[PDB]
Amino acid sequence: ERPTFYRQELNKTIWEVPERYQNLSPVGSGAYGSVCAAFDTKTGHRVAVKKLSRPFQSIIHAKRTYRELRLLKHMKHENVIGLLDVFTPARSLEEFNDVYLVTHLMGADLNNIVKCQKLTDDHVQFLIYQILRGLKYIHSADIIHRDLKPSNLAVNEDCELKILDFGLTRWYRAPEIMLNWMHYNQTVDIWSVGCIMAELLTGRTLFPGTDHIDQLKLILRLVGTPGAELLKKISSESARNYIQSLAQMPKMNFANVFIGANPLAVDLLEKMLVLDSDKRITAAQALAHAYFAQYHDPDDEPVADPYDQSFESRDLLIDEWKSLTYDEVISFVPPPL
Ligand SMILES: C[S@](=O)c1ccc(-c2nc(-c3ccc(F)cc3)c(-c3ccncc3)[nH]2)cc1
Ligand SMILES: [Mg+2]
Ligand SMILES: [Mg+2]
Ligand SMILES: [Mg+2]
Repeated sequence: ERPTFYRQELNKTIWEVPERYQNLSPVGSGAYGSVCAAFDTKTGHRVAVKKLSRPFQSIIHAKRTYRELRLLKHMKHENVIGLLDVFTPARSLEEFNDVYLVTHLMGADLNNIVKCQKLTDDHVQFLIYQILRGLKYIHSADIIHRDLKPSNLAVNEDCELKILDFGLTRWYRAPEIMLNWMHYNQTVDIWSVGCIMAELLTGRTLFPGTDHIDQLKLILRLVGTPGAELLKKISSESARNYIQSLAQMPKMNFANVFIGANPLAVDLLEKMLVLDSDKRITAAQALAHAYFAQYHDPDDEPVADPYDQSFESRDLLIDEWKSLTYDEVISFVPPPL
């Protein structure tokens, strides 16, 4: 059975949602799409409704629409955006051109944290803990975020944190994906967490590059130029030539860079901000670091069910992706409240 939909216009955007969703209010817009806060009369909960922008403009867009829905239908973890609902006003595949996603409303993100701020910076411990707990789950299913930044980490008034916009500026980007030295593994997201943790402790962007060249220069100033064992592993000759053409920079003492920060924080930052992705701490390892002694519980840091990413290698028409997306909308089952 299909519920009753109602139509309204907000910021030059048509919203057509089921009547259970009331008091739609814009909170966000951009390339990623448009988001309204609403009230869900069924649950009694405050929700965020996202309308995808131009979901089927190109094969690239249509495949991205499919990828987002598949990723969001998979995530069942306290520190990762979960789907309460997905719908289209469309009555059949033929007039399917709009997709709406629904999740629990989150008031803020890591750019604007005040309701969490305390003198001892014990809030940093809890926020990074929740990021690592979410990344452990995502990483266990072979999902890498790749673009983690403060604006992608949503925060409640309770200071509960969730990762969103995953599996899909340059300040938080790992050196190896900015260029493509050794390709990349899951630890590209641990680099980003390092940069975020650094920014929460100091109040400044760790590495605010103006371009890719300035960005790499700011990074090598802290971590130092690659050693013998790292140079050996760069398969790109363009990258390897550039690194070696620069003057040698030493690795700095982090204790002096992050002066007066918690020495357990400085030690974790040293394990996260290593050039060589093979020796960078993993999310599972970082959770067991003494910095998180108060929060860490090995029996409450769950892993994900296996995730079928075979679709990623497939080359289909806009209409094939659109039909595959329509099937995922129909087969959706909300979590048992
Ligand atoms: C990449 S840019 O920084 C960016 C920031 C936020 C979002 C963004 N996407 C969502 C969002 C909402 C509903 C969904 F079903 C899925 C995602 C939210 C959201 C969720 C809950 N409460 C408030 C806002 N924020 C997307 C892109
Ligand atoms: Mg890597
Ligand atoms: Mg900093
Ligand atoms: Mg891990």
